[PDB]
Amino acid sequence: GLVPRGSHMGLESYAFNLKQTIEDEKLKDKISPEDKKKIEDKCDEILKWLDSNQTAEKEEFEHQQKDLEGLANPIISKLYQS
Repeated sequence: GLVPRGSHMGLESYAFNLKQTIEDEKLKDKISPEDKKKIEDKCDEILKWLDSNQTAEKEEFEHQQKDLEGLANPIISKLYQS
């Protein structure tokens, strides 16, 4: 073990959604295009990895997650200034 699919969809999904969110007309403008790029770049990256991999041993699949969590959460925290 060696990640099973669930987790694989889970990351793809997170990654995917951060993206949607960042480019959602209703939010698009409340996020500095620096942070916007940073998110787009980590997301795009991870998705590519996920794509090449759909399994690779977890003890690091996590690295790839936490890497992106580390970016997003702080950014999108500030973002929920609705």
